[PDB]
Amino acid sequence: MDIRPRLRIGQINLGGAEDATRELPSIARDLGLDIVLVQAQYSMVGFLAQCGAHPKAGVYIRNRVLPCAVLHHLSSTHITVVHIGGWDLYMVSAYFQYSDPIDPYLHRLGNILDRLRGARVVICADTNAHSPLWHSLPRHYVGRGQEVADRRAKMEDFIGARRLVVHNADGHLPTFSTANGESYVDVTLSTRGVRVSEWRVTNESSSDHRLIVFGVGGGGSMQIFVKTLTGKTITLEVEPSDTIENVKAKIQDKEGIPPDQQRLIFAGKQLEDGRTLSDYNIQKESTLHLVLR
Repeated sequence: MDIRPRLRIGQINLGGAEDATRELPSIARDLGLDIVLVQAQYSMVGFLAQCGAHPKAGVYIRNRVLPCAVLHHLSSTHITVVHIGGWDLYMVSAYFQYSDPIDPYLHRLGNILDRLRGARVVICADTNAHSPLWHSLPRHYVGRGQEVADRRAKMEDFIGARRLVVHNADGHLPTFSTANGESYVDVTLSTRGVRVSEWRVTNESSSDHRLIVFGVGGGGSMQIFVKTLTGKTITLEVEPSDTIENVKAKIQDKEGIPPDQQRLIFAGKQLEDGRTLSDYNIQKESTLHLVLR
């Protein structure tokens, strides 16, 4: 059913362009993206979750059978909120339009985070704000006028107040490249405890913004590798307290191998179904052997 342990996510401001919006299916297919959080889409396409008459944020779900609930009570033209079922993960696409004050967007986003208190939330925002937190250069955030300073301050204050984590990594391409120059205004945030992996800025999109890509898990504290003797590795998000049986059902879901014909082995000992992973001393990045029987 699937070869990957984690969801792969894209984030992109499309610049209102039909061509950029319409190349997204082919980019998601190419890169194995499950979900793209979009801003400034060409809204007259058929494949975005989006709200309102002239939406400026939305969500593209590449594989439509992925359970995805659009939370209508928390969503609007500029902020789309989805639940990626059926545990505690929510994703937010947000467009803070350059021409508007930022404050009403932050008030909206705070309300959302109040309803989703305790939940795993990822926020993909085109902030049109400049901060060293997301690797903006000094010439972008200092000496650019009071409105730039004020937007920066508000965004940084909000991040601190909500104890959000910025995932943008140092050393990557600017997120926004025009004829005036290159800037860093696209931000990937989460609530505390969300594991965001492999964050990078890419050149796949025809937009002036660059496509951000990253991975997110389903809440698993640890990953383990399950290895067959033909060299295939099934990577698995898992909890120390998950039992051997509720790992075999995991392998069945990924690989359609029936549990009663699965034999797992660690530290040269066959693993009994009834026990937990901790019982066997299986920690992060441990490797199990799967044998068919």
